[PDB]
Amino acid sequence: EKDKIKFLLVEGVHQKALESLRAAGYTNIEFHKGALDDEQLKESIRDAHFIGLRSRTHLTEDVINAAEKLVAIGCFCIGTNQVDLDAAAKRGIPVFNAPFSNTRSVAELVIGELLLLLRGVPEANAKAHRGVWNKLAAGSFEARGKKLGIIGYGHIGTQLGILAESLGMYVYFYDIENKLPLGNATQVQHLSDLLNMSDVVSLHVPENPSTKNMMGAKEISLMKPGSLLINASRGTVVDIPALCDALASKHLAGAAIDVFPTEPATNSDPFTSPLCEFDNVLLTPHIGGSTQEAQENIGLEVAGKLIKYSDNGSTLSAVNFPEVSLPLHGGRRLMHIHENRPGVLTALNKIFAEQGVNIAAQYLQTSAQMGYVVIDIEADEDVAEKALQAMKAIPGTIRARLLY
Amino acid sequence: EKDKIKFLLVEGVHQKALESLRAAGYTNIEFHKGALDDEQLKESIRDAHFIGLRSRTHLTEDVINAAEKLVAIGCFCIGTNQVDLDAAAKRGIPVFNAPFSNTRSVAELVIGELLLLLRGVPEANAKAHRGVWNKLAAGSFEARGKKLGIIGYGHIGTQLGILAESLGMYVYFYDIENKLPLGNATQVQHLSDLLNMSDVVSLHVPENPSTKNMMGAKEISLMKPGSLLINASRGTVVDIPALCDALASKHLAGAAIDVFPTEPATNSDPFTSPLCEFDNVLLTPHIGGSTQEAQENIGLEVAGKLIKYSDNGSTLSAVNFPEVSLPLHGGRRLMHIHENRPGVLTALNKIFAEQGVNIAAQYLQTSAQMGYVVIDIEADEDVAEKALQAMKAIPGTIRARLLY
Amino acid sequence: EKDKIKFLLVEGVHQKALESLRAAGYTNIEFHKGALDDEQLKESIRDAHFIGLRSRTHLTEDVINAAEKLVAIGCFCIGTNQVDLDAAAKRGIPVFNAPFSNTRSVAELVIGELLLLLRGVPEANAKAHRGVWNKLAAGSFEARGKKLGIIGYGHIGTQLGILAESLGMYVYFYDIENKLPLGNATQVQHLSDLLNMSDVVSLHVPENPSTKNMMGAKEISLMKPGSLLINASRGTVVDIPALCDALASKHLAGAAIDVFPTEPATNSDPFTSPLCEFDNVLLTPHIGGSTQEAQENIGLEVAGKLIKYSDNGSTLSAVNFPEVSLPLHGGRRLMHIHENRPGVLTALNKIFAEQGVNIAAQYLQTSAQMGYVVIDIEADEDVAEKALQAMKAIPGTIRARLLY
Amino acid sequence: EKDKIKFLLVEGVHQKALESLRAAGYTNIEFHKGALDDEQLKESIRDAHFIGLRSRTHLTEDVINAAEKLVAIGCFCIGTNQVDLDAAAKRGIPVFNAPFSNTRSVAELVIGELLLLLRGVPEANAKAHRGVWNKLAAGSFEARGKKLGIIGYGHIGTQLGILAESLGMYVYFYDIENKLPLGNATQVQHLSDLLNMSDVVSLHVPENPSTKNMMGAKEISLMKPGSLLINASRGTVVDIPALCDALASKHLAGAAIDVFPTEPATNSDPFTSPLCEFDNVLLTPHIGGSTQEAQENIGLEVAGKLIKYSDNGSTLSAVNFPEVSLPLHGGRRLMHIHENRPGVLTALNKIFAEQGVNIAAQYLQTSAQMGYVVIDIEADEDVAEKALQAMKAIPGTIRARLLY
Ligand SMILES: NC(=O)c1ccc[n+]([C@@H]2O[C@H](COP(=O)([O-])OP(=O)(O)OC[C@H]3O[C@@H](n4cnc5c(N)ncnc54)[C@H](O)[C@@H]3O)[C@@H](O)[C@H]2O)c1
Ligand SMILES: NC(=O)c1ccc[n+]([C@@H]2O[C@H](COP(=O)([O-])OP(=O)(O)OC[C@H]3O[C@@H](n4cnc5c(N)ncnc54)[C@H](O)[C@@H]3O)[C@@H](O)[C@H]2O)c1
Ligand SMILES: NC(=O)c1ccc[n+]([C@@H]2O[C@H](COP(=O)([O-])OP(=O)(O)OC[C@H]3O[C@@H](n4cnc5c(N)ncnc54)[C@H](O)[C@@H]3O)[C@@H](O)[C@H]2O)c1
Ligand SMILES: NC(=O)c1ccc[n+]([C@@H]2O[C@H](COP(=O)([O-])OP(=O)(O)OC[C@H]3O[C@@H](n4cnc5c(N)ncnc54)[C@H](O)[C@@H]3O)[C@@H](O)[C@H]2O)c1
Repeated sequence: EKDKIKFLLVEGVHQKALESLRAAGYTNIEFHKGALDDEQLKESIRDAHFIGLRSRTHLTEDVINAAEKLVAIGCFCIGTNQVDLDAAAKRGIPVFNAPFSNTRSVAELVIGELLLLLRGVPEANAKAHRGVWNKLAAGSFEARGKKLGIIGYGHIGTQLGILAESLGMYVYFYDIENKLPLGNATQVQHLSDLLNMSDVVSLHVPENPSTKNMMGAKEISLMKPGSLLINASRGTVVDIPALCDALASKHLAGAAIDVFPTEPATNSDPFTSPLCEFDNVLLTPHIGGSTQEAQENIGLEVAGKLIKYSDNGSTLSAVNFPEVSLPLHGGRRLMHIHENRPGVLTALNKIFAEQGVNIAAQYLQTSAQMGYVVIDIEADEDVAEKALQAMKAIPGTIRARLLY
Repeated sequence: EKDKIKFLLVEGVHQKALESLRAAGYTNIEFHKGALDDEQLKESIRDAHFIGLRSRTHLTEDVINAAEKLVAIGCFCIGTNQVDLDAAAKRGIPVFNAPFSNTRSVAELVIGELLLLLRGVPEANAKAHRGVWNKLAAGSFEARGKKLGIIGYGHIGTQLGILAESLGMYVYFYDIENKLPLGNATQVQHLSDLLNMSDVVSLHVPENPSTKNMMGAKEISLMKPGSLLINASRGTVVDIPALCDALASKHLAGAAIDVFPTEPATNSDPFTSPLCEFDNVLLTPHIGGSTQEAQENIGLEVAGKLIKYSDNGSTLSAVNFPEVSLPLHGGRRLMHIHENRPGVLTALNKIFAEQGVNIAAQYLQTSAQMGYVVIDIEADEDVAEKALQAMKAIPGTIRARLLY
Repeated sequence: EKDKIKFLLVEGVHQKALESLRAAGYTNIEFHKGALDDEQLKESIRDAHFIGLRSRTHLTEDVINAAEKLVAIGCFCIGTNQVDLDAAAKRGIPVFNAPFSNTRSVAELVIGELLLLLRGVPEANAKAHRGVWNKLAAGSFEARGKKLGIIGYGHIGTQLGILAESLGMYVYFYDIENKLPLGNATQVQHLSDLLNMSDVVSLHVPENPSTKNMMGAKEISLMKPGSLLINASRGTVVDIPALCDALASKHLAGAAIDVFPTEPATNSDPFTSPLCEFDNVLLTPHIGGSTQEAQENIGLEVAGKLIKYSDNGSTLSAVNFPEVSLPLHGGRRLMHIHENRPGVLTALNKIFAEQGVNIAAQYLQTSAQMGYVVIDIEADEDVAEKALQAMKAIPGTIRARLLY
Repeated sequence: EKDKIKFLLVEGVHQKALESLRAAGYTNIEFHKGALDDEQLKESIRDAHFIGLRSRTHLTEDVINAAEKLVAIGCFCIGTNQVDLDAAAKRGIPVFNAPFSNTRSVAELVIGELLLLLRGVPEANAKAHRGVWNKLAAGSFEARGKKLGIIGYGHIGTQLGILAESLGMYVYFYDIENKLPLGNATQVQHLSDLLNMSDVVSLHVPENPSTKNMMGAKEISLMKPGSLLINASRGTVVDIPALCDALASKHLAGAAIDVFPTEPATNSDPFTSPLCEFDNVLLTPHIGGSTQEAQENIGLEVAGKLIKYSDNGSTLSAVNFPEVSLPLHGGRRLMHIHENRPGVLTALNKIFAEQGVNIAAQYLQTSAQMGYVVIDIEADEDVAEKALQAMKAIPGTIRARLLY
């Protein structure tokens, strides 16, 4: 609602987001197919109420300190570190993102790559292009009947497991946590067991200390001879050098790598990797999530999070903020962001008590140094307007707002 | 089961065939991982009873006539034009093959190929291997929800369709013979409709003057712009120079070709084609049938056809012989190939009648000008052997054999 | 987890509930395989904190008022009318139940019942047990290809339909609320269409003045002659005298009834009905929900709802209480039931403010005239206990409790 | 074809058979909804060419000796001993039947019965009718998750296994021969293993010496406590007395028996069995195959066998005759039934040889004392007529005919 509230979408955000916003009434949108030049980024953001960015723009302290009307930040991507999170929190600005927004894509990528990798297609094709005809049946196999090994049975591991069974494979998995096997997937106790019996292994694990170079010389040496390895999760999980030695020594028949340890910051930067020596290797520029339909639902999701926040104070899934949401029912909803310390809430509640106003529902969640609270009151437009002015005066206040 | 019934196997027939011959008590096996030149082929095939060959060996009337102990020919492939059928039938030598022995392989290939072509993976991998990062995710799409146009709803079309459906795609087919759609397939009335409607077009039609250059420059046009073309049928179906123009003009996003008009005689031959210049085009050396599983099955199929003929004159799936098979029950089995003229059978039966030998079963099937008959008689080895001799001396007798 | 927090369980609640209470450190359990009469119920429920009851125990205001230590009520069934909801809410006592805990059971029952009814098995078994052989196979039919008319496409309808589809039947449904058909289900516009079209008619609609005597003598008529009727919903939906006329007139081939208008108070009571005379009618004692698996799950569900409230005041699925739940993180949790009048919350918060006690989280949800709030405070047992005392002395305080 | 050829359908043969016949041109049909009185049976059969019966009429020697124009006998049922098989063979009359003609029915019966048996429905219903209300959950279970045990994995065992998996069960099986498990059925090595782990056991074994009282005291005592046994195969496989003791001692929760050791010869005869004392037992009058759709395809099948025989000499599946069939192609087909002895065939072939006629194809199969042979000749209507007259004169001839 309100044609007065400005939204600044940047970096070629999907059209579906612009439609969502507009359906909500938010029609003051400033679009930009690319990242803005620092000088105009500030010129655009200062008067902006909401900023929708991707991953190229870096919203740092003095940039955030440049936007005086900023209410919320929407990250149209999973990555969320191109922004001063706590500098935003400190100003009462929640950051939203789209985490599990592109799983079908990553799974479609892996199924496809394993089919052809198992067929020697990347090499035969590399050669065909170079003028050599290399027709061999020698070590080509059908996917049907093979055992897939998933490490990290989360959002993607599941999908891949489902699709794979359609192609006639036997999926097994390994997770640090016990999971509920979908379809006929079979959880394996020790990694070694997995590694020992899997024809093609795929990693769908998160980035953190325990997964750092998870797959190294030892683990790879455990994989049955002639197996394939597909890494489309995080570029820090596989020991590349160790991976080159197995490839070089024919321990592995081939592999697919979509994420590397250090990736070029732009398409204008040169890619470089030992993996370039191998024809039996599919090197991809960190895509897999990069599909038109993914961008499509990423847009819908995060424009949605921004809308809900705008309309009813919901901070669920917020990256740098305490999480609250309240089942809307009844007129008059206000919100308060403040310093987490004694007596703030009491003074907040007093305003209504002393006005004989009834509080219908109230939710308060607190972080380290800040507290957020959504309040519902059985009152009229005027009384609401009143209490608001008062709310703002409570020592500790950072932000207060009347949602409806 | 015989110690001196020589088996000549060339062109590296799968180990499972070798294995099954021995199981049938057939030991004398002269194996050859590769092809054998005419001069050498002759010395080998001379005292050979059976020969298993593939797409490269050429059994010309000359060679067939040089084969003295040649009883049956076995083609471990779906193609059979490499041997002079007529020059073989005339000598009472039937030829067997593996009719539809590798459909799942071509099906798996195309599924995997389209998935990656839709995603721009062939071109990305090309540049990445040349130190080029290319994250242009604009043209990347997901298979789910797309339309697969299958031209030729045959053994492979119906298979490709089923898998395509599992990935969430929509299948439409155009066939010359109105057929029963399996799954949610929809038969299209015209090529124009399908071409103008499909996202991915795959050909699976037979080779013949009707399909020669089917996909001409006009058909390529009728295709939805930005679409993909995949051809894993026969090299004569697509007009390649037209194909190349379409690619350079961007009317098509990519393609995957496995069968070419002119193909290399062997792997040591130079492969040349204009398609080599396009990175967004998957070129493969007529594989897609070349799969261990398919080879194993072909090996198991054709060898079994050889035994069954050797042990009990069954010529069921023969492509040049009359098809006869008789239930194996009772002692003494003989067979007789001969010219299809009146009187030969009466004179054959008479041999036993005047000897007061009771005939238990008899099956005679006749070719255009040939006749094949197999008889079960209630007698013993002596009468049998003696009766064999007589049969060989009948007007128009091409062959006679004591199966047991 | 407490040694003297008495749990009163009656009417034979499944062993899995007993098992889960103990797991939650709850030992004091007074179990009863059967029901307890009012006089005896009172002596037991007096010093009891929690009570788990089923369809037979009647918690009337009188009993509720006799319950002194009663903190929460748990209905191990889908029905909840056996307890005075209002007399419970007024005392800050919420009631839980198992909303949709046995749909697969009713689904399995009807599948099995129709299969046999279609085949004349109920009548045949009747006569056979009376020394009568009855091979009249004329009216026997196969389920495959038949039409199943589902009146009430709800939780059970959608389940019954899925199974029906697996047997090869055709499903059609008539609902009051236009809904999304799962599987190949077809929504019918009118009852007349469905009734006149279906082979087997099954009811799965809720009880209310709208469904009372739905299947009147007229509807029974609109049914295809020779059809079958199956009712495993509620006893008021079908006009039984009409039903009986239809059966005797042969307009209907058979029926299966599980729920009756008037049902026996207990198993020692006489069951009477006109349907008893028909052999082609399957009569069952309101079973179809009575399945070990369903009982196990209900036992596991409701007990868990009791723990969660006991250990952390969550009242999520309560049917009489405001629904509040707060993420369990941090020390000191209290809760407070009270009248929904202005000022009570401010006075509650003040207690901590003036004490310089920092409130970490707070959720207040309000009922029509009641209010429930649960608070997390950063203090210790002393302040907590001392703070509890104060809260109990607030104007309109119904209850207060120190959860941890 | 030929309105001159008479068909006598008896015992209420399905209308679908009458349609089939008529579509073939055979329009001379004498129908009878019931078994004929011996006197008129002979009056009807004497001039009849084909007889279609079920299982009530007994075609004995003097009855067969009464039909002078009888060509073939069609048994519209699986049972085939109400006919003098070898007395028919001796006269050159083949007998056909419909063996695997009613499997879906038997499977639908078993699924249905096991669902309800597992629920205690047969008893609860038996009681409901007698006026007692016995609502218990005590030992009622859902089919979902249970293990089914099939003994005899043939035509029915397979179907049942498939349907059962749809209901969510785990099917295991035991066969005297190694079979190929459909879906996810699991073959078990020893009966004991099966018996030990199966909740409900179903027998789909054939009648013969090794299956006589197959399931006795020992086998039953091996079944896990509280299991169910369903026998819908042959009444000689289960030791009834032993079955009564397990039921009586609660070793088994219930059972379903459709076939007994001695069954009443007509519905007017009293059924008597110890199994009548148990409510937890479903007694059925040997139905399961007795469904309208079964009768429907039985009719289509056997009227089809009679037609093919009539039209082209095919005796495949013939019960009392040597089996022959010849791929029709080319005009002029004749047939010959004779004494199996030397020189008959030679003399048969001479007729054509001496007339300069070419024999296109010939199939001869022989039994103990008789031989059947189908012949194809490249000749004209007249020459055919000629040879026929001659064929009839060959000593040993029993029957000869010109098919077309
Ligand atoms: N290549 C791409 O463009 C791309 C796109 C999207 C996501 N991803 C990556 O895929 C990975 C998985 O993504 P998701 O969304 O399915 O995440 P997820 O968090 O849902 O699942 C991760 C799984 O890993 C399991 N786990 C954690 N550590 C493990 C270990 N040490 N050993 C075994 N199991 C382990 C977890 O228990 C969990 O089930 C993430 O790293 C994500 O960044 C890559
Ligand atoms: N690339 C490989 O290694 C490889 C392997 C196996 C088979 N093949 C090819 O696969 C092709 C199809 O094989 P299959 O066994 O599925 O074929 P098939 O012979 O079973 O069916 C082919 C279908 O094409 C249809 N058709 C014929 N002419 C057509 C036309 N002009 N337009 C549209 N439809 C037409 C036919 O009606 C038939 O339904 C074969 O012709 C062969 O070229 C190639
Ligand atoms: N026999 C048993 O032991 C037993 C066990 C469980 C539930 N029940 C019964 O099952 C019934 C259905 O249960 P459920 O959970 O599937 O129901 P539900 O409440 O999930 O859905 C019932 C459906 O009936 C539809 N409807 C309402 N009035 C209708 C009308 N007048 N005409 C047509 N459709 C109408 C509603 O729109 C709804 O879709 C319950 O009402 C209850 O009576 C009985
Ligand atoms: N109740 C009815 O009205 C009715 C109707 C039709 C058929 N039947 C009966 O069902 C039975 C099976 O019928 P089908 O048509 O599936 O037959 P089938 O012959 O196809 O299968 C029988 C199976 O039993 C297996 N087998 C044989 N002896 C066995 C043993 N000793 N132990 C383990 N396995 C054994 C066989 O190998 C075979 O797979 C037959 O007796 C048939 O008469 C009953």
